[PDB]
Amino acid sequence: RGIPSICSAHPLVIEAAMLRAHREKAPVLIEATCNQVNQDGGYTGMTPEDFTRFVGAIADRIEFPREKILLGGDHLGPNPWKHLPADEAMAKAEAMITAYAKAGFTKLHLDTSMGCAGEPTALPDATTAARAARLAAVAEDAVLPVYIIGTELEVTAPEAAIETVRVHRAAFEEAGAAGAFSRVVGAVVQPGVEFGNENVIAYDRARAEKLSATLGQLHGMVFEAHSTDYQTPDALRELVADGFAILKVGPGLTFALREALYGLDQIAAFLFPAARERTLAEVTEAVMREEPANWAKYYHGSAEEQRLQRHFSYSDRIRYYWPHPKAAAAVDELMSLLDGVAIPETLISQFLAGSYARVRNGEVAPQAKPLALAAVDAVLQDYFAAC
Repeated sequence: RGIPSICSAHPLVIEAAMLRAHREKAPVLIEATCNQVNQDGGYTGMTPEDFTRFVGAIADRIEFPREKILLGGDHLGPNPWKHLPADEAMAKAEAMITAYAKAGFTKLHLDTSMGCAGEPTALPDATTAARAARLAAVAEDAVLPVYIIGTELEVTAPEAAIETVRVHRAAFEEAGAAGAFSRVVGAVVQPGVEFGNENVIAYDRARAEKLSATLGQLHGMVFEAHSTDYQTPDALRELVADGFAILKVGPGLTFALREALYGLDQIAAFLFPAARERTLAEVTEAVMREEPANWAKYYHGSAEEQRLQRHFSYSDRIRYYWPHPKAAAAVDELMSLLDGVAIPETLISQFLAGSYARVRNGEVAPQAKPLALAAVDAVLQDYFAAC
């Protein structure tokens, strides 16, 4: 066994993640990031409490037990306030860690490695660790939790993996956090998986053996791996076997959701060309073009290269726009225009080819929301298969 980590904010991805877990029949790990959700609202307007009830609302809609929902916190620390001076940056890391803890979150990733201006971008290991430890000890005071430590063509040097845990260990005792340190169940390490706009680098089992073996010196500890997105089911299975046992996927999950919605967009534009002022893709493009902040740093080059990538790239920045009012309303126009409508298999074969076999076998209903979950679930299947 290992556990799949779902860091998506998207209601349908969560619903879909839950539905698969129910099959499986085991629990579902859902994660949020420092930036995404904190006392101040993050960029979503969601405090850790907001998130906790948001996810609960979904569970109910589909009779899924809260008992089985596991809530993570990803990259917790000074990051969302790193433009500020360190003592203040860490102050907010502190208020935030409590809000999580007091909100049920039971996986806590403590990433304190970034400089707070102005300090060198990557902090020296003792400082990194002494700050990780402070947050550990504020966590405990406010309260069950487990902890993950560490940060992310690169692969992690096996030496540094152990050193990180040496130095955190020391700093946790100096702290008198030692009791939390025993509940540190993993570290973030770069096992050698990247993905670009239009290409994936697969997990090389050879290149990460020296890293994988370090896991013998680390007792009661596995590796968390980030950016397993788009990896082949095979790669996914090897990662788990070799002890990268916590697999974070996010972008891959909303990437697939997008394809389904865009398929559904084209089915709707064909069946019902009249019923729509504008296309879901037309609106998505317009909104992205109007409010570039969330894609601007990611897609570069000619205007035509930027267009392709606004919709198609594996970085999947489009995922930050699913909440923009003009875009959430286009989705609902499209979802509701296909409500009750039994899509013909033949359109499904053209436009949502990945649900075709499943539609033939009776597994998936040929209706738009089931076809959207069906897309998500295809990614999700591979993660649980590796677990």
